[PDB]
Parts: sequence; structure tokens; C-alpha cells
Amino acid sequence: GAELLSQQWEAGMSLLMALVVLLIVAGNVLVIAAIGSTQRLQTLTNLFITSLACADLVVGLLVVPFGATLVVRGTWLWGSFLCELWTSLDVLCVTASIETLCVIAIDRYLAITSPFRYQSLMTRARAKVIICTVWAISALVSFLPIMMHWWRDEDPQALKCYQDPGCCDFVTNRAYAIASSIISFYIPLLIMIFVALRVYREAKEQSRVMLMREHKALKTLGIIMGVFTLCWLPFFLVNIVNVFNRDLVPDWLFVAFNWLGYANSAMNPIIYCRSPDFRKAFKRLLA
Ligand SMILES: COc1ccccc1OCCNC[C@H](O)COc1cccc2[nH]c3ccccc3c12
Ligand code: NA
Repeated sequence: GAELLSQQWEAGMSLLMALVVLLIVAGNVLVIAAIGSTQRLQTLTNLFITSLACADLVVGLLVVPFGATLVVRGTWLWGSFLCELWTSLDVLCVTASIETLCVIAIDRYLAITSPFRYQSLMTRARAKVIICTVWAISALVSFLPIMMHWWRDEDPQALKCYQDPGCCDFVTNRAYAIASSIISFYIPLLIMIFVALRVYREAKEQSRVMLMREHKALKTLGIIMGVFTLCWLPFFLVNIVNVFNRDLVPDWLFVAFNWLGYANSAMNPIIYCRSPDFRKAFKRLLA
């Protein structure tokens, strides 16, 4: 009865979760194998795309599976330490993603306003240093505050969760909710939007078939940026609203918005099918 409902729901939800995991992983392996085996896809810009695929891969392999076992079994099975590690990895991947999108926007702005300065300034070795720098900064603002417990609240319902090994709710104090949201998300979001609008203005101020092909590619990048925003902004708006008033937004919708964020990790591989070169490498690799 209660037990039959539980069996039906657990089995259906395990299946949906396996699908999501599979889509995230297969799609981002494909992006990475495509770029890694197609000389024509090995541009500097695509080094940043690979990094973005690595963040989404880590969400497919680690973040979503743990989150799935929690949603399905209705308890955390893995101990306190893995709860904190899982949370740190979650925060890391969102931070690395939006910082990397920001870099991509800046790379394109430079290329479109100073193609020659771009040429002498930007090399493989420098792109790699930029990628490492993004992951370094992202790890810094993710792991250390979570591992030093700067996020913990003193409310008794929070302390209840922190003491129960089967609770892995990321219940935070307000200061951390604000500061961490601004540092990991809002600041790079704003930078990315400001730069992406400038790139649009510059594109509008611009042989003909080659200019077309570039503009198709710029719009692809513009779409991954806009869809990332659409997928995560609702979550981070509710995160701030909750600080000021917990009743304005029902909890089920806050949770749904987190899952929409996770869903973003399956979207870029599909969006890259707008490109002939990606489409051809995908077809070939699936052989
Ligand atoms: C809504 O909770 C969940 C329910 C079921 C399964 C997984 C769930 O996710 C719990 C962890 N999700 C974290 C979110 O997936 C990512 O949240 C963040 C990413 C980057 C910086 C951040 N700064 C912050 C301050 C407060 C809350 C979140 C963040 C945060
Ligand atoms: Na706990």
C-alpha cells in the first residue's frame, strides 16, 4: 500500500535518474572526444569548451548520481564526509562553468575587435593557464569555505541536520548565501552579460559566406550562455529571496529549480549540433 507506492516511485525515479546521468555523460564525452580527435575543432576557443564539458562531465559522474540516491532512497547513505565533498563538488562545477563562460565571452570580444592583437597575445599555453586559473579560483571559493564550515547556521533545525548523518541538506547562514552567491554566480553572470552585449554590438558593425559561418558560431556561444542563465538564475534568485523571506517561494519549486540547474549539464552537447563540424564528428564517433 504505502509500500507499493514507494516501490513504484523508487523504480520509476531510478530510471529517470539513470537517463539523465546517461545523457549528461554520453553527450559530454562526445564533445570532449570530438574536439580531441578532430584537428579542425582544435581551436583556442574550444579549449574553453572542453573545460566547460569537464564541469558538466563531473556533474554527470559525481554530482547527479549522489543527488539521485538521495532523491530515490529518501536519506543520505554515504556519511558526513562525502556529504561535504559532494556539496563542494556541486558548488565547484557551477562556479567553474560561469567563470569559463565569462572567459569565452572575453575571448570572442578580443577576437572581434582586435583580431591581430588577439593573434599575437593568445596561444595554446596561455589558454591553458587561463583554464587552470579558473579552476583554481573556483576550487578556492568552493572547497575551503565548505570544509571550514563558514556556511553553517546556528538555528536548531540546521544543527539537527548537521548532526544527522542521513541528512545532507545544504542549509546555510544568510551571510554565506549572499556572499557565495555573489562571488560564484552574480558577479561573473553580470560580467558575462555585459561582454556578450558588446560582442553583439560589434558583430552588428561588421568572404560573405565566411562572415556568415562565424556569426552562426557566435550565436551558438550566445545560446549556451542564455540557456545557462535561464537554467541557474531562477535557483539563485530564490536563494536570495529565501534569505529575506522563506514564505514567498514554496520549497518544492526551489528544489525544482536546483534540478533545472543540474539539467543544464545535458544541454550543451545538443546545442553544439547546430555546427556541421560537431555533427560530423559525433556521427563518426558513434560509428
Ligand atoms: C535544493 O537541494 C537539493 C535537493 C536534492 C538534490 C540536490 C540538492 O542540491 C543541494 C546542493 N545544491 C547546490 C546547488 O546545486 C549549487 O549551489 C551553489 C553553487 C555555487 C555557489 C553557491 N553558493 C550557494 C549558497 C547557498 C546555496 C547554494 C549555493 C551555491
Ligand atoms: Na548531516
